[PDB]
Amino acid sequence: MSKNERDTSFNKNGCLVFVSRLWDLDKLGMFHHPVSAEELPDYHTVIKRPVDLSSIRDGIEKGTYATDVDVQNDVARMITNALEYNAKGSTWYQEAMSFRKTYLDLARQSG
Repeated sequence: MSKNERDTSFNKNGCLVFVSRLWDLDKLGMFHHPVSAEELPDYHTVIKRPVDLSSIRDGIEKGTYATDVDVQNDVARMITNALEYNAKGSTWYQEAMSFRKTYLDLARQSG
């Protein structure tokens, strides 16, 4: 269980803030899967870099990251992509954009 508050390699804080904020943004709740091409024919353009639960869970578990810097950058990119795809105008758009203001902060300021 766990490893350490900080070993200059694994930033558990980033994962907690990421999943925590992600759950809030995704009103549907428990949302963590790649978009279907059938509905997103331009997924390659909108989300050049898709995100999946198995891919993310496997990445952190394996240690794909390198440090607080790598984790921070990854999270930032994920947020940008999500916003680019969720960019509509409804309440979800504002909520996502508003949370994004603290999404990166929580995944960088704590570390």
